Amino acid sequence: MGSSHHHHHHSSGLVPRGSAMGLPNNTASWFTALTQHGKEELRFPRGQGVPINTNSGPDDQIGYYRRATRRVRGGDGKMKELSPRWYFYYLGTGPEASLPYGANKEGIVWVATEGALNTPKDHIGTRNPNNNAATVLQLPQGTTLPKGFYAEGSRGGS
Repeated sequence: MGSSHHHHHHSSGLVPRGSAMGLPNNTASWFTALTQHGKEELRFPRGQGVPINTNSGPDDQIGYYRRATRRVRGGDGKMKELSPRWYFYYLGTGPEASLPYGANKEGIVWVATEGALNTPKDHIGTRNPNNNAATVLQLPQGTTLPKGFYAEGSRGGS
């Protein structure tokens, strides 16, 4: 004490203890999710498949969407059940780029750009409450939605 103060090192608990993280360190969701209400699953039409994106893949605009199902306790003990939606998961090389690139699944919809070249560029998908909101995808002119699907959302008004 007095002069030269060291970090928070009481020197009582040797054990590291990461406050039981088990959650996204600093990544919430730097993007939106296509809410599917129809009777089908996500699967953007031909042409591109994946939104315009921002910088989650220079020459490797590939990836997939993970069907996210959130629940909300409406009223006093009610269940509204948040509108089902799939969150975008950019993919290329710089970032994870570990997956098999097209690992077909049940609640997962894979999609690759018109010929992924594979390039370095990782620095997204981390909407840490302090950095910035989510760029939220924006399908090009076409790339419409399947049977009865609702675009990412894009809340009109930040």
